[PDB]
Amino acid sequence: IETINKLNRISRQMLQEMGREPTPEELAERMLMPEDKIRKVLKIAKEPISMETPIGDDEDSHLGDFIEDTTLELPLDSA
DNA sequence: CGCCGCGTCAGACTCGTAGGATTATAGCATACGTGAGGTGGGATGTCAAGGCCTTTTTTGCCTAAAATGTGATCTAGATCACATTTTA
Repeated sequence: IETINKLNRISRQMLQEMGREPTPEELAERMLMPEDKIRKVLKIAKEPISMETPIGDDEDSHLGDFIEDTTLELPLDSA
Protein backbone atom coordinates (compact mmCIF):
# COMPACT_ATOMS: atom_id res chain seq x y z
CA ILE A 1 0.00 0.00 0.00
CA GLU A 2 2.70 2.45 1.03
CA THR A 3 4.65 1.67 -2.13
CA ILE A 4 1.53 2.40 -4.17
CA ASN A 5 1.06 5.72 -2.38
CA LYS A 6 4.61 6.82 -3.18
CA LEU A 7 4.20 5.66 -6.76
CA ASN A 8 0.95 7.39 -7.62
CA ARG A 9 2.02 10.56 -5.82
CA ILE A 10 5.35 10.77 -7.61
CA SER A 11 3.80 10.02 -10.99
CA ARG A 12 1.89 13.30 -10.79
CA GLN A 13 5.01 15.37 -10.26
CA MET A 14 6.78 13.41 -12.98
CA LEU A 15 3.78 14.30 -15.12
CA GLN A 16 4.37 17.99 -14.44
CA GLU A 17 8.10 17.73 -15.14
CA MET A 18 7.90 15.59 -18.26
CA GLY A 19 4.52 16.77 -19.42
CA ARG A 20 3.99 13.03 -19.91
CA GLU A 21 3.83 9.89 -17.83
CA PRO A 22 6.94 8.11 -16.53
CA THR A 23 8.24 4.80 -17.78
CA PRO A 24 9.18 1.93 -15.44
CA GLU A 25 12.72 2.66 -16.57
CA GLU A 26 12.61 6.33 -15.60
CA LEU A 27 10.35 5.53 -12.68
CA ALA A 28 12.42 2.66 -11.32
CA GLU A 29 15.23 5.21 -11.39
CA ARG A 30 13.19 7.87 -9.60
CA MET A 31 11.59 5.31 -7.29
CA LEU A 32 15.11 4.22 -6.21
CA MET A 33 14.20 0.52 -6.68
CA PRO A 34 14.71 -1.73 -9.71
CA GLU A 35 12.23 -2.29 -12.51
CA ASP A 36 11.24 -5.73 -11.24
CA LYS A 37 9.40 -4.40 -8.20
CA ILE A 38 7.84 -1.55 -10.17
CA ARG A 39 6.50 -3.85 -12.88
CA LYS A 40 5.43 -6.27 -10.15
CA VAL A 41 3.38 -3.69 -8.26
CA LEU A 42 1.92 -2.43 -11.53
CA LYS A 43 0.79 -5.99 -12.17
CA ILE A 44 -0.73 -6.11 -8.67
CA ALA A 45 -2.78 -2.88 -8.72
CA LYS A 46 -5.82 -4.23 -10.62
CA GLU A 47 -9.35 -4.79 -9.32
CA PRO A 48 -12.18 -7.14 -10.29
CA ILE A 49 -14.78 -6.05 -12.82
CA SER A 50 -18.12 -7.24 -11.49
CA MET A 51 -19.67 -10.14 -13.49
CA GLU A 52 -23.08 -8.45 -13.46
CA THR A 53 -21.81 -5.61 -15.65
CA PRO A 54 -23.63 -5.31 -19.01
CA ILE A 55 -20.96 -6.04 -21.62
CA GLY A 56 -23.93 -6.04 -23.93
CA ASP A 57 -24.64 -2.32 -24.05
CA ASP A 58 -28.25 -3.38 -24.35
CA GLU A 59 -29.63 -5.51 -21.52
CA ASP A 60 -28.67 -8.68 -23.39
CA SER A 61 -25.40 -9.98 -21.92
CA HIS A 62 -24.39 -9.68 -18.31
CA LEU A 63 -20.74 -10.74 -18.54
CA GLY A 64 -21.23 -13.96 -16.58
CA ASP A 65 -23.21 -15.34 -19.51
CA PHE A 66 -20.13 -15.08 -21.71
CA ILE A 67 -17.90 -17.07 -19.38
CA GLU A 68 -16.86 -20.63 -20.16
CA ASP A 69 -16.12 -23.32 -17.59
CA THR A 70 -12.93 -25.23 -18.44
CA THR A 71 -12.84 -27.51 -15.41
CA LEU A 72 -14.96 -30.61 -15.84
CA GLU A 73 -14.36 -32.93 -18.82
CA LEU A 74 -15.49 -33.32 -22.41
CA PRO A 75 -17.48 -36.49 -23.25
CA LEU A 76 -15.22 -37.29 -26.20
CA ASP A 77 -12.25 -37.30 -23.83
CA SER A 78 -14.11 -39.65 -21.51
CA ALA A 79 -14.92 -42.03 -24.35
C1' DC B 1 -69.23 4.63 4.72
C1' DG B 2 -66.54 6.28 0.80
C1' DC B 3 -62.89 8.90 -0.70
C1' DC B 4 -57.89 10.01 -1.23
C1' DG B 5 -52.67 9.32 -1.22
C1' DC B 6 -49.31 6.62 -1.38
C1' DG B 7 -47.23 2.83 -2.83
C1' DT B 8 -46.52 -2.00 -5.84
C1' DC B 9 -46.18 -3.99 -9.84
C1' DA B 10 -46.09 -6.03 -15.41
C1' DG B 11 -44.77 -4.18 -19.77
C1' DA B 12 -43.54 -10.33 -26.78
C1' DC B 13 -39.68 -13.56 -28.69
C1' DT B 14 -34.91 -15.58 -31.18
C1' DC B 15 -30.54 -13.75 -33.51
C1' DG B 16 -26.11 -10.11 -33.87
C1' DT B 17 -22.16 -5.29 -32.42
C1' DA B 18 -18.13 -3.42 -29.49
C1' DG B 19 -14.36 -3.47 -25.45
C1' DG B 20 -14.47 -1.22 -20.80
C1' DA B 21 -13.10 2.19 -15.69
C1' DT B 22 -11.71 5.16 -11.62
C1' DT B 23 -9.73 8.80 -6.49
C1' DA B 24 -6.71 8.84 -2.88
C1' DT B 25 -5.62 8.03 1.07
C1' DA B 26 2.00 9.29 6.40
C1' DG B 27 5.36 7.19 8.03
C1' DC B 28 8.95 4.53 10.45
C1' DA B 29 10.18 0.99 14.10
C1' DT B 30 9.65 -4.23 16.28
C1' DA B 31 9.43 -8.47 16.02
C1' DC B 32 7.72 -12.51 14.49
C1' DG B 33 6.65 -16.58 10.87
C1' DT B 34 6.62 -18.60 6.33
C1' DG B 35 8.31 -19.09 1.55
C1' DA B 36 12.04 -20.82 -1.42
C1' DG B 37 16.52 -22.50 -0.61
C1' DG B 38 20.19 -26.14 1.04
C1' DT B 39 21.29 -31.09 2.43
C1' DG B 40 22.78 -35.60 4.02
C1' DG B 41 20.46 -40.33 3.66
C1' DG B 42 17.27 -44.16 3.57
C1' DA B 43 15.32 -46.23 0.06
C1' DT B 44 14.09 -47.14 -4.01
C1' DG B 45 15.20 -48.24 -8.65
C1' DT B 46 18.97 -49.99 -12.39
C1' DC B 47 22.51 -52.44 -14.61
C1' DA B 48 26.23 -55.74 -15.06
C1' DA B 49 27.83 -60.43 -13.82
C1' DG B 50 26.93 -65.31 -11.39
C1' DG B 51 24.03 -70.31 -9.06
C1' DC B 52 19.25 -73.58 -9.41
C1' DC B 53 16.33 -76.66 -13.23
C1' DT B 54 14.20 -77.78 -17.95
C1' DT B 55 14.54 -77.27 -22.40
C1' DT B 56 17.04 -76.92 -26.36
C1' DT B 57 21.13 -77.72 -29.30
C1' DT B 58 24.68 -80.46 -30.35
C1' DT B 59 25.71 -84.73 -30.49
C1' DG B 60 27.02 -89.85 -28.72
C1' DC B 61 25.48 -94.13 -30.21
C1' DC B 62 23.13 -98.28 -31.17
C1' DT B 63 22.19 -102.09 -34.02
C1' DA B 64 18.89 -103.21 -37.73
C1' DA B 65 19.85 -103.74 -41.96
C1' DA B 66 18.43 -101.88 -46.10
C1' DA B 67 21.09 -99.81 -49.11
C1' DT B 68 25.40 -98.74 -52.47
C1' DG B 69 29.02 -100.56 -54.97
C1' DT B 70 32.07 -104.85 -58.39
C1' DG B 71 31.93 -105.46 -63.55
C1' DA B 72 31.60 -109.00 -67.79
C1' DT B 73 27.69 -111.12 -69.76
C1' DC B 74 23.70 -110.93 -72.46
C1' DT B 75 19.26 -109.02 -74.41
C1' DA B 76 15.18 -107.42 -76.87
C1' DG B 77 14.79 -103.18 -79.32
C1' DA B 78 16.08 -100.27 -83.47
C1' DT B 79 17.56 -98.94 -88.75
C1' DC B 80 17.17 -97.81 -94.27
C1' DA B 81 16.82 -97.60 -99.25
C1' DC B 82 14.45 -100.46 -102.31
C1' DA B 83 9.42 -102.68 -104.13
C1' DT B 84 5.40 -102.38 -104.22
C1' DT B 85 0.45 -102.04 -102.41
C1' DT B 86 -3.27 -100.46 -100.40
C1' DT B 87 -7.23 -96.96 -99.76
C1' DA B 88 -10.24 -92.57 -100.22
